[PDB]
Amino acid sequence: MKFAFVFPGQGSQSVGMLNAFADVAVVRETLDEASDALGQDIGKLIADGPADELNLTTNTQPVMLTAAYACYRAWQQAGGAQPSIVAGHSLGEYTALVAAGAIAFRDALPLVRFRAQAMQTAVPVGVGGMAAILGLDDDTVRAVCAEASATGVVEAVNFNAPAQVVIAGTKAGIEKACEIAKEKGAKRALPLPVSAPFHSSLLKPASDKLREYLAGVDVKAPKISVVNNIDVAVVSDPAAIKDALVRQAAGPVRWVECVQHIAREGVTHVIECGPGKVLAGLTKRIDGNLVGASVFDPASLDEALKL
Repeated sequence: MKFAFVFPGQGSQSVGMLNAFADVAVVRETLDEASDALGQDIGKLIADGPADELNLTTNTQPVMLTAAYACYRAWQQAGGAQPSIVAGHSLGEYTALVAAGAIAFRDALPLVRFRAQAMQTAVPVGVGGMAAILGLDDDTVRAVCAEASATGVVEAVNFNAPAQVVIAGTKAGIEKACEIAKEKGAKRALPLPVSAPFHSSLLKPASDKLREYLAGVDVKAPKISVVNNIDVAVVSDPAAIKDALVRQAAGPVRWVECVQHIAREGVTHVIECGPGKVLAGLTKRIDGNLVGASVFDPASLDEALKL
């Protein structure tokens, strides 16, 4: 049977999340490689935090790439087969590209640090943010945003599961969209503790910086199919992969569609590779015939080896 690996992004991290892998030689070597690339002790940052350091986005993005990739390398060290198709959620798309051999891990490290810096400084402080809307289908959330937009730009920017949508834009747009969403019967419509309007058109300046940065990155044709967040496309051309990463930052993460794409390829097993269990839960919601597992410690890895 064919399987997919999906890789998590920001928001899946926690202090101590790799403790259970502390004595797996490849996890140690991956944390060493990350520290060498970034100039700080990534192992201890993850193990000890504090959470306020671990949650700075300039740390969170390389931390989540490292932790999830560590988990991929442990899967291999254990003799796990290559998945037939991969994807990842926002930052996680980078990890997927690394697993697929498109971007060397050593290159991916300063790339995602830079991406974090770019995305955090694209718009002036306090201009915008993000919110989570629960209970409304995608087209209703789009209608909510189109209506709210008279008060400021606001867009539906993460399609995560049925009835689970994140929006992003101006502070005013986000507030009005929550209010409208509630009126239309949303189970929940609440601002997220995020300081920048990620995956909105307001983030175009981040895309522009990413384009300049990726110009100098050696991207290779993947050895595993990667389905991208922005277009739900599987592309092999290095230039196209780069462009999908550029547009990704200021465009919608079509996560539901990526999972459905994977399913239409005849994959029935979808394994979340990395900590936090976020993607595991979304797979269940997107398509209950899919069979989930997760690799985040040695025990879960062995159960995933079975599936």
